[PDB]
Amino acid sequence: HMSTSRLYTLVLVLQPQRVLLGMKKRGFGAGRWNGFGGKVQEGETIEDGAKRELLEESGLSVDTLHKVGHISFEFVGSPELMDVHIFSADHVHGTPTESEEMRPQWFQLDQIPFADLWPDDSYWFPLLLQKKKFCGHFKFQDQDTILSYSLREVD
Amino acid sequence: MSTSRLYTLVLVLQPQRVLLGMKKRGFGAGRWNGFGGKVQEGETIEDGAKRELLEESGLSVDTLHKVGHISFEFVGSPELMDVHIFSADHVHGTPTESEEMRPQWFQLDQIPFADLWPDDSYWFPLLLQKKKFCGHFKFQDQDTILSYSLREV
Ligand SMILES: Nc1nc(NC2CC2)cc(-c2cccc(Cl)c2Cl)n1
Ligand SMILES: Nc1nc(NC2CC2)cc(-c2cccc(Cl)c2Cl)n1
Repeated sequence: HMSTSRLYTLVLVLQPQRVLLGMKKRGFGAGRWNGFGGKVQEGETIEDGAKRELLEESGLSVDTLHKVGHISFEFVGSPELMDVHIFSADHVHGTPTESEEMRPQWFQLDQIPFADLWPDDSYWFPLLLQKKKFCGHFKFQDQDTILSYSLREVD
Repeated sequence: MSTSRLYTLVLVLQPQRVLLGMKKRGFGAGRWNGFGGKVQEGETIEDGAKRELLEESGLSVDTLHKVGHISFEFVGSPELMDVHIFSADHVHGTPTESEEMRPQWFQLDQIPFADLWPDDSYWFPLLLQKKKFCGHFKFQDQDTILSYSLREV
């Protein structure tokens, strides 16, 4: 009997010359920059989950999200398949605001600090920045080392 | 670091039947499947899919519809198999047995799932309902799935 896939959301506010990231202040991935998101709850849609996490973590509200990717992840030593649903936003309401969990900061699109993002980001950001959609899977040894991956555009 | 190896799979899916091939040798011998194989350097995925369909079944098509993307791994290897799945409806020629595949039509309510790869039981319903999908399956061995993700795109 099977180990369950667990669902997560990730939102990247991607405007014409900049992307909003947040420095994670505690918990899983603390000390790296990332988009906003977290676990999708039982009883909520993925997109409602994404909007909720963007609001709680950054203080931003959105009318529209655009779904851009689906990437699953696994780590050696864990039975859990992490199933991450990735969205973009452009127009937003509110001002980026520091939360308990995240400190938002804008980055120019040619000045993304990839050394301080999850390692996978370096592989799929190019598709994200080109407004493409994609599916993939990454197998990690640990927080720093990818063992293998699959990634391709969907169209 | 491994990158995944690319494969194609083509299901000739008509209103009340689907064409499968019994694999005669190699990896998956003795199971029914669609037609396909390794995508080669220097050909597109879709051209690879047409190529394998022709080589294995003698059928040629004009149009393939992209249906799904599924990655696969087996416990105890970093190798990832990356399968791009396509449908076809109209085909030219006569399904003929090759060295690799024995083609047969199945009515859609009579697909022999026990003799397909185990994952097919999970994604065939999406295929049948014309839904596009992405997924990943981790296999303990050729009969046993440990873990999977599968979602409409
Ligand atoms: N960019 C990126 N890459 C990731 N790579 C996976 C090896 C961890 C995971 C995540 C992510 C997304 C949503 C929620 C959570 Cl907790 C995380 Cl960690 N983000
Ligand atoms: N239906 C299905 N399911 C699969 N499940 C993976 C555990 C093996 C693999 C395949 C497949 C597709 C193209 C080429 C080859 Cl060699 C194979 Cl084996 N097909």
